[PDB]
Amino acid sequence: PPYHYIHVLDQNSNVSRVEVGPKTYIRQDNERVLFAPMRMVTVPPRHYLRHADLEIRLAQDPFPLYPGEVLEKDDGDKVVAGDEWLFEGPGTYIPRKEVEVVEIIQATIIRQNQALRLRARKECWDRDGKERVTGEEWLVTTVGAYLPAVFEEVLDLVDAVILTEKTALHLRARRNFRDFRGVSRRTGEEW
Amino acid sequence: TYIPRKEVEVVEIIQATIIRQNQALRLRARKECWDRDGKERVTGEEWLVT
Amino acid sequence: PPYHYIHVLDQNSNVSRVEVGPKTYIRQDNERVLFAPMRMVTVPPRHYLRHADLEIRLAQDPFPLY
Repeated sequence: PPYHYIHVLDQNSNVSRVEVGPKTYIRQDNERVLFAPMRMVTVPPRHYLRHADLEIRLAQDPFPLYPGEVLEKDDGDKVVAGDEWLFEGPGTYIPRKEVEVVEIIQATIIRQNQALRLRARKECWDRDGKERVTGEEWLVTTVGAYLPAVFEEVLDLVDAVILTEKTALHLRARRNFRDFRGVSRRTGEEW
Repeated sequence: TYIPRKEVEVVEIIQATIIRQNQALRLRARKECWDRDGKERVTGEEWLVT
Repeated sequence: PPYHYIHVLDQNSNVSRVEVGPKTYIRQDNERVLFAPMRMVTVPPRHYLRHADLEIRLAQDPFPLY
């Protein structure tokens, strides 16, 4: 069982300690008790100088709050502080002192006659493995739910213009490129 | 009879849907899965069972 | 039969225990009794540190809450 604990301060030496309480305590006349018998910290399975820094305790056996400790809340490679990265699909996240859960990212559903418009929030590389400078925009065509990389700002879904033998689509080039059939387009060209 | 456990949640009760011969039932993949015929279905894809 | 139980605390050693009650209990003067005699748990057939975790018990012979 967990029982309780008490804090005992030596009025002579000023040293403070914790006494766990399945036992019955009898204090010396120089000792003072700072706290009445109170319960241990008891983290249930999968719940959601040691305190100069920060510590997160997971499913431990019942433990007392030692003097100088506080209940502040009810890697394979060298991650540099300020770096950002994306966590895996729905599951349980194990927290750390160095890592911040900045936001929760909802994947966007893309159907067959759609594409998703993305923008590089800072210089990055796309999922195809190509460079994207700041403010550059591009389209992703893979069907299903698309999960954007940390630096890919999602804008909107672009649906395909369905052609018929009674219609054609009139386009202008915003910049130079090679088009959907590989034809080289100059800026302000129309077809 | 379902016999309970500490690890497992009974989230919901699922009613089966009746399909007659000149009908089919329309389904959507709520996340990526495989159908009962054994074929992949990406998120938001829809199909018919007969 | 199930009878009942009582909870007995030693005021000296601070240990608490359970006494199941077809017996008459006569307490030693260091002991206190926390509860009047109350029924076992009695799960009927096919109804539908042991509690730091969680446990669900099926169709047991009558048992006290330790």
